Order: sequence, then structure tokens, then C-alpha cells
Amino acid sequence: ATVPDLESDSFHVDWYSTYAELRETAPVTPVRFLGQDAWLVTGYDEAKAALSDLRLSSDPKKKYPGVEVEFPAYLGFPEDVRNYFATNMGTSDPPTHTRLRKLVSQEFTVRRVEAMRPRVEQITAELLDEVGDSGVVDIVDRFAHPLPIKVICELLGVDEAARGAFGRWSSEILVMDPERAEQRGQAAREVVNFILDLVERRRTEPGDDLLSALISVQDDDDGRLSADELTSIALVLLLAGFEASVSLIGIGTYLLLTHPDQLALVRADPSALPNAVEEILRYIAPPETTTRFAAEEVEIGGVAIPQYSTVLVANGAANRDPSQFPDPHRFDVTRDTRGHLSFGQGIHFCMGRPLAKLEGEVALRALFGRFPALSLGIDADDVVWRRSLLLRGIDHLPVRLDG
Ligand code: HEM
Ligand SMILES: Nc1cc2ccccc2c2ccccc12
Ligand SMILES: Nc1cc2ccccc2c2ccccc12
Repeated sequence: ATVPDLESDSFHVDWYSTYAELRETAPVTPVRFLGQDAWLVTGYDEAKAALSDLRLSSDPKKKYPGVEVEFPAYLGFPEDVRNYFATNMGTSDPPTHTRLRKLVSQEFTVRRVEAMRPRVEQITAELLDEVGDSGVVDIVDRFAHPLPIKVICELLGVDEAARGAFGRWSSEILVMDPERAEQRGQAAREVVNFILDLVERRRTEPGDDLLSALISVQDDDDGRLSADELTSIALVLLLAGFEASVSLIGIGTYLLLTHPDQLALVRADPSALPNAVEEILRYIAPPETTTRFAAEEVEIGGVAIPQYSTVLVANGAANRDPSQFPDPHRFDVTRDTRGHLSFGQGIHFCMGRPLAKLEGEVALRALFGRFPALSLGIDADDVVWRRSLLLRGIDHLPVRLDG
């Protein structure tokens, strides 16, 4: 048959329609992406099973005989910077993942996150106070973008002076263009340098932030975090922790604005926002696809995936599986969102889930409440989507504040 290319517009224009078509052809199909053959999983059952089957590694630095592990996400990154991006929990298999996650979960506690709420509401308040009450504004550059950035930067004790710039660095990191590869390798290097310097400043100037906390964590038999592991933990938390949240807010803002029916519900019932945040994740999952490597020949949904293959688990596609989520195309704030694969599934489940939801709820509530007549300042079908299978989102969302 025809091997679909993941670069084609079909996967970037009304893409939830092509997914559903492939999912109906074969839930597990071979594909071409970035110049490598891979397997795309677009079925719910298949995706869940895949995230649970541990023969599929999340480790890109594992060497095997006569083969080269190349996770698409690392398009362009020189080896030394790849290792810096891949020496944490999200890119490690047990037992290392096990000790890495245990040491971090010790400080990255629900307590710490709950003690943040007040500042999160304060930061949220300050931003909206600076927009005014009239005209059109880019809700991304003015709200959805800085809020998450101020939050995680405060969490990791980022020096606000020598802060910023990475915002441009991560923008470039989130798109995998086979030609801008060098620009992608250069951005990645910059990020790694900011972090290396960040921790050293932290190593020298203690504080009671999560990062200084991680620098002093220790355990009986599990041990403590080494330099490389620590610098990598900090990087992933700061990057995957702010960008993914930005998508939550922007997408979430767009969605309600275009589904007045749902906005009214959220607006009347307060207890409806926690669930509204969940349907947002389900409907347009930021982590469009997740990557695994077949360390052994695996069988997914009757299909035998050859050993040493690159498996791309399309979380976003799995969320729209009709046999698991009835009428997957109706954005419904009342729906049962239980079982969606946006925070992951299995052992690599998102550690930051409670901080993510803390932001989603606090942000959206403040926005729609202080601006009861908030409107989308552009044709809905004109909203530009980010061509990223790595992290989907909106980079410019113009809204009118007063009317
Ligand atoms: C809208 C919010 C977010 C979404 C949708 C999200 C999604 C995910 C996904 C899909 C994974 C699993 C990756 C895989 O299976 O390969 C994951 C892992 C992780 N997330 Fe998030 N995440 C979000 C926010 C955060 C935040 C705010 C932080 C931290 C500040 C964070 C930290 C982590 C960490 C440490 C992991 C790796 C855990 C592991 O692999 O054991 N996430 N997240
Ligand atoms: N929070 C996240 C952490 C990750 C850690 C390792 C690899 C991917 C992700 C990831 C991928 C898409 C969305 C969010 C995340
Ligand atoms: N921790 C992450 C590392 C990455 C490294 C290279 C490319 C993308 C990501 C990425 C993309 C989305 C979320 C997290 C990450």
C-alpha cells in the first residue's frame, strides 16, 4: 500500500480526520518520517498496550549491535547535547528510571505544588491587569506564554535577570524541519548551556526552590543525583514543564471561545472547570505523539512490529478513538474523560499533572471571569496551528477584550 509521510499536510491540516481514516485501515501501520521508517499507533487499545509494554524503550542512548537509535525528536542535536537532553526519567528505562523518579518525587511533591497556588493566582492577576479592557491582544504572547514561564522559573529558582531567550530557543526546538536541523542543533546547545550555568549558580547560591532541593537530595540504597542527571532533570522540567502548559492555556482558550455552549457552562458552574481542563487535554492533546523504540520484536494489535523499530504512539489520535470516547469530536465539558492518554500511560505518567491542572484551572477561570465578553479576534478557521507532532499548540491567538 502507500506509506504515509508524517511531514505531509494531512498530519497538520484537519489531522484528526486522517488519523481516524488510518485507524480504520490499520490501527498499527508503517510510516515514513524525517527519513526513517516507523510505526504509527492510532488506536486506543493499541496505544495503551504500547505504553505498558516495556520491551519498547524510552531510552535513546541505548546502544545496540549494528543499529543506530534515532528518536525523531533529536533531529540535529549533536551527541553531547542529546545526552544532556536524555539523562532523566522521561528518557530512561527501569531500574534507572525507578531511582531517578523516586529521588525527584521526594521534592516535587503535591505539597510543594499546593503551596504555589497563591503565587500562581497572583502572577495570573498581574498579567491580566496589564492587558487593559479594550482592543485586540495576542493572548498567547500576553498571557498563555509568560504565566507558565514565570511559574516554573519560580519553581526551579531561575534568575529572572539572565532569564528569557530560552523562549526563542524552545520555539525552534519544537519544530523538526529537516533543513533547519543546524538551527535546531544550535538552539539545543544554547538551552543546555543556560542550564549548566543555572545549576552551577544554584550549586553556589542555595535557596529553598525545587532545584536547590534536588541538589541536596539523598537516599539509603537508591543514592543521589549526579551532575549529568541533575542538569538533565532541570532541563526537562523547565522545558517540558512550561511549553506543555502554554499549549493547555492557548488551546483551552481557543476551544471555549469557539464553543460558547461550553463556555456558558464553565462560567455558571465553578466545579465544571476541573473537568473542562480534562476535556481540553483529551480533545487536543499537546503531546500529539510519544516515541518508543522496539528493543525486542513486539506484537501490537495482532500486528508484529519488528525488532529495533521506532514506534510513534499518537496519543492525540488515541484520545479520539470512538470505541473508547463516544462521538470523539464533540468538545464536551460534561463527558467522562477518564482514561485519556495526554498525561501519559504506565510508568512514565506525567509527574507534573497536579501543577498542570493547577495552572489550567487558575488561568482559564481568571481570564473568562474578568473578561465576560472576551471574543476571538479572528476567523476561527484562521487560527494557525503549530506544525509539530512533538508538541501541538497555538503561537498567536488574537482576542478582543471588551467586545
Ligand atoms: C499540560 C501539561 C502537561 C502534559 C500534557 C504533559 C504530558 C506528559 C507526557 C505525555 C509524559 C509522558 C511521556 C512519555 O510517555 O514518553 C509526561 C512526562 C513527564 N512530565 Fe509532563 N506533561 C505536562 C506538564 C508537565 C509539567 C508541568 C511538568 C513539570 C514541571 C512535567 C514533567 C514531566 C516529567 C518529569 C515527565 C517524565 C516522567 C517520566 O518519564 O517518568 N509535565 N508529561
Ligand atoms: N511533560 C512532558 C515530559 C516529557 C518527558 C520526556 C519525554 C517527553 C515528554 C513530554 C512530551 C510531550 C508533552 C509533555 C511532555
Ligand atoms: N524533555 C523534552 C526533550 C526534548 C528533546 C528534543 C526534542 C523535543 C523534546 C521535548 C518535547 C516535548 C516535551 C519534552 C521534551
